[PDB]
Amino acid sequence: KIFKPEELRQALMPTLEALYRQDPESLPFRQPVDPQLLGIPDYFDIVKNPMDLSTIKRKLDTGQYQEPWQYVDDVWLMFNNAWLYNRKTSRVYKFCSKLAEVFEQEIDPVMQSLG
Repeated sequence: KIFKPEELRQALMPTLEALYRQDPESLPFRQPVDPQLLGIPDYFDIVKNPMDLSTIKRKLDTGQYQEPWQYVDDVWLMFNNAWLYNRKTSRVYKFCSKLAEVFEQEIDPVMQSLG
């Protein structure tokens, strides 16, 4: 099980695409949280390892995932950051849960075909 970077990218991209295509639910995740702009200075005290869809795309595009599970970990990291920081009935949390639902449905067959 060694992965050619461009094949790993071609296999995983559709799952990322499916997250981006969710409108409105992807919109808070399409770019990084900037706590200084938002005036939420407690954010990096709770979210130690920020992640968002733009960063995941960059990493997927520049060979930073050697194995499929590192991509999965980063998608879950984005979700878990939102779920820990935000109120359960908040738009961000509700939106996050939708992306998670989409990801769960998308990722499973893909991971089985990879290994």
